[PDB]
Amino acid sequence: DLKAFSKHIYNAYLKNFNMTKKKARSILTGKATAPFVIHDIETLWQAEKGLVWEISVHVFYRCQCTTVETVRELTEFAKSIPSFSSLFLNDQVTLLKYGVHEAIFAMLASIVNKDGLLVANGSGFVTREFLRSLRKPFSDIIEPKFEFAVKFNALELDDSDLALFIAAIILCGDRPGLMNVPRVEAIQDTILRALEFHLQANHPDAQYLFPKLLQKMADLRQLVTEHAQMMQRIKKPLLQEIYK
Ligand SMILES: O=C(O)COc1ccc(Sc2cc(C#CCN3CCOCC3)nc(C#Cc3ccc(C(F)(F)F)cc3)c2)c2c1CCC2
Repeated sequence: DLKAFSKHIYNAYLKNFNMTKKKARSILTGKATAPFVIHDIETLWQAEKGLVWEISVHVFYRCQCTTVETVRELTEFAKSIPSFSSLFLNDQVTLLKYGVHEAIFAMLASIVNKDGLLVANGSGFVTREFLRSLRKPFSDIIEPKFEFAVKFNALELDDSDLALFIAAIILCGDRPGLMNVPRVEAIQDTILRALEFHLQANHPDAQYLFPKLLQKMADLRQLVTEHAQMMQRIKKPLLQEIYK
């Protein structure tokens, strides 16, 4: 039942995202190739030009590129939950369009540690203090994501926890302009029932983790709100996914 539902969604995750958290930690701690460090202008330039052969404006462009693949991954992850696919086009568009941002940040925690973040599907590691050395308000906008992720990562979540968690962020009954509110509220309810089951089996002694995770969702929301607001003060394939 609920053990098997957790597992079904764990599969669509593994099948739809290339950088699992396991893969991430594997590289950061170096199992068996070591990421190219970017700590300054020289190394950033090498990572763009070649290792052998404005600056605020380039780090930020690179943050936006990542997103293109991430959204594609989410849309598929999403569409691979059968309940999601049984929803009407208008509902599916609304759910991805409001969810993706929270999810994109929830997942970012996977590739982030105290010292920096993995880049170029795993082959580069840009350092936190290089990122802090950028002019405002560009560094104003990257820091609150590092702060969220370090907090987030302290919760010891693993891919199978994350899979449900992302399912919960997308399938969310509060999104503005949903047509079938009660249907979305029912599915989440299930995704939530099972998240809770999962956590209390897979984190037997972390006893306030679920209500902690719920706070993280509220927290993520606020983090997007502010991200939208900060971006304002700065620049001043298939049918459905071409829409989100
Ligand atoms: O355009 C905007 O919205 C503003 O810029 C952003 C746009 C998007 C983001 S999120 C993000 C996500 C991800 C990711 C990922 C991978 N995952 C998806 C699959 O599962 C595992 C995790 N990476 C980044 C980034 C970055 C980055 C930062 C710096 C550089 C540099 F090294 F300078 F070139 C290169 C890349 C940002 C962020 C920012 C600033 C803060 C974080």
